[PDB]
Amino acid sequence: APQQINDIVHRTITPLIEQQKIPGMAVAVIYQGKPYYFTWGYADIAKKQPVTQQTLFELGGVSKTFTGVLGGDAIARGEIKLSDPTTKYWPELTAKQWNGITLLHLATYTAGGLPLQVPDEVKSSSDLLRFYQNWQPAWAPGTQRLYANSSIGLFGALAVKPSGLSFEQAMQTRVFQPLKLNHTWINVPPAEEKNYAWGYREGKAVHVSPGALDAEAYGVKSTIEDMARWVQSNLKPLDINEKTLQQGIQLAQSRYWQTGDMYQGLGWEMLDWPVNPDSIIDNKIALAARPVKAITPPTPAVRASWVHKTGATGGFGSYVAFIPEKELGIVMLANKNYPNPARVDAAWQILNALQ
Ligand SMILES: OC[C@H]1O[C@@](CO)(O[C@H]2O[C@H](CO)[C@@H](O)[C@H](O)[C@H]2O)[C@@H](O)[C@@H]1O
Repeated sequence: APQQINDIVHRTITPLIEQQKIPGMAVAVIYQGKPYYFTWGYADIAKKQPVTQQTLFELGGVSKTFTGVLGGDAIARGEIKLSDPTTKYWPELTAKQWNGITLLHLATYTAGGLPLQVPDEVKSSSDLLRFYQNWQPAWAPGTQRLYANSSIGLFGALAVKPSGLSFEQAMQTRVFQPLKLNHTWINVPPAEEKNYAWGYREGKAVHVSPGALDAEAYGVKSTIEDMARWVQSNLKPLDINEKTLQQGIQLAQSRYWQTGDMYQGLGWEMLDWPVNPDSIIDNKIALAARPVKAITPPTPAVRASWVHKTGATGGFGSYVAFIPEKELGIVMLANKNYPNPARVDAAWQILNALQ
């Protein structure tokens, strides 16, 4: 890598790994549209397996960017509309509180207080219907944002219904395959287990547990190379040959709601660039309800934006950020769920230096 990139990356990440006691980490920097890779430490401490460019990390909530783009692709295909009532795709969802809740609200966490987590006890399709029928919103739709897997997770499940495909098959056929993300998975095949890093929580090796709507909300595993390809695809949607996928990426980066200096897209979140780390900045808060202002109509993807998404699972911490106008981006994958502010600070330090 150019010495400038090598130096800012190593000088930023080495201390981060030391301070946060991260077992293993992979970073990709996209500079002038070309990727540069860096790896440190261990994917499996006990078996002494190093992190490599082929190591699979759990993406956690960064998975929601794939769900948002798959949804965008379904809108582009004419299969669904964000303005459509949730009940159009799930007629059995007859409880009155669902009147007025559209797919847009599900995708952007504005349905009225859907919870962060789908309960453990909810597994089957009948259990899930019961959970949503019983849910009581705290707020009217489109008034407050509360980040939630049960919200964007339901959006993903409904968005693929008209296609006839399972969520995993739709994601594979419509997103992963066209973009050549051939080492990105919702379910890690046995052939790829040799590359699946262990996550570490309180020093114990752990992998994400199955749960309802996991694939749609937090279940993607990927390598640093495929994630760099994902950032390039989101930096330059026009180089993508598949027409509806190109549009879908664009729709996911549209600004639908504003809270403070932040704008909510489909999966992706955005701030106007330039921005300071203090404004970009947090997982220390378990539930953060914020009023939202609708952007009527949504602003098409703004190139001068800091576009990003954090992700965590019990044993992993991920972060992706890119600035379209500068053809610049970064992916940070780690097998420890360490504080979001430290991720944002490192990413900002690196991208600001490469401006
Ligand atoms: O398996 C749970 C799964 O949900 C996430 C969010 O996608 O974590 C939430 O639930 C955990 C278990 O209840 C909490 O410890 C965590 O703080 C909460 O965000 C993922 O992190 C996790 O893989």
